[PDB]
Order: sequence, then C-alpha cells, then structure tokens
Amino acid sequence: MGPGFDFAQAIMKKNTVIARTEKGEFTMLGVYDRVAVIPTHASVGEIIYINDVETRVLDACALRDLTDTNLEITIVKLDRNQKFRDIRHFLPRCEDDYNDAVLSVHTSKFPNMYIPVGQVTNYGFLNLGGTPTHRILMYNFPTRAGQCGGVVTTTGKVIGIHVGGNGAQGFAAMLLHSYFTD
Ligand SMILES: CCC(=O)Nc1ccc(C)cc1O
Repeated sequence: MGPGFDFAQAIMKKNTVIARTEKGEFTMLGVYDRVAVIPTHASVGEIIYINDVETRVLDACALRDLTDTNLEITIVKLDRNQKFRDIRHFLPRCEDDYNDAVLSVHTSKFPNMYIPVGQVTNYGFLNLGGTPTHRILMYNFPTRAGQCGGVVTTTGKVIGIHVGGNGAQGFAAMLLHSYFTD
C-alpha cells in the first residue's frame, strides 16, 4: 500500500522459502548463497523440507552471544541447487530501535501476509518460553502462532525474524550484518 510494504514485498518475493521441520512450517529468510535463517525453536536437523522438497542441511548453527545467552537465530546452509539474492547490505550493523516496521509471513496457513506493526523497541532481555534470550526487538501487535520466522523490515533494512509473542506484544530476534561475514 506504501513504501514500507514495497520493500517488504521485494524481500518476500526473492529472499523467502517455506521451511518445514518436525516442529512445523516456518517463513525462512535466505540471506546470501545457500545460507538462510530460522528461529532456533524450529529444531533444524540433518534434513529439512524447502518448498516441499527434501533438502540436506550442510551446516546449522544456533547462535548465542558471548555471555553464552540464546539469540534464537539458527543459521542454516542448505544443499540447494540455487543461490539467494545477496541481501547482506540491508542488514543493520548495530542494535537499534526503529520506526514504522512491517512483519511479512509466507506459509501454507498465511500466504502473502503483511502486518504494519509500527514502532520497534530494542527490548533486549526476554524470558522466551522459559529460555533467557538477548537482542530482542518488541512491537505492540498481537501476533499469533504461524508467524514465527516472519521477516521484520523497515524501508531499506531487514532488521529481525519473529520468534514469539505474549498475546499483546510480538518479539523478533535481531539480524546483524556481523552474523553473515564470509
Ligand atoms: C517444547 C520444546 C521447547 O523447548 N520449547 C522452547 C521454548 C522456548 C524456546 C526459546 C525454545 C524452545 O524450543
């Protein structure tokens, strides 16, 4: 409907796949080459389904900060025959607050879904399902089951992936440029 939705659509149409694990279907953001991200609670194993195709996982790493605190991001390298568009230049370098974000989801349950969530706070620490988690973004939208892995964007930046909610607020794990240096 406007330039926020425009940037979000451009990311969804080229840089997402539907990932299926034993824990469900998730929006999965492709970042560069065969490297993507997914919430760590997806419990990625040695095999994953990508757009309903059986795919070997070449590597998977559940990220933690240097205090050995969960970040809820798993980086996955897929044995796929095609590379993602390189979007690392859209990733923020530092922890920040944001205005006017969009949360975008693409699954069998919620195809072509876009939500204007408004202001995003650098919330920091969250007890996420009992697990102490750092680098959490918060937005005041009543997000639901089915939105995990959703992409959080502003105009020109890809800032996080949706990892939870409390019925009134939604929570995303930050993406930082430093997670994807090669
Ligand atoms: C029910 C399985 C379980 O451990 N759930 C769970 C809760 C919180 C987080 C952060 C990850 C999770 O995997």
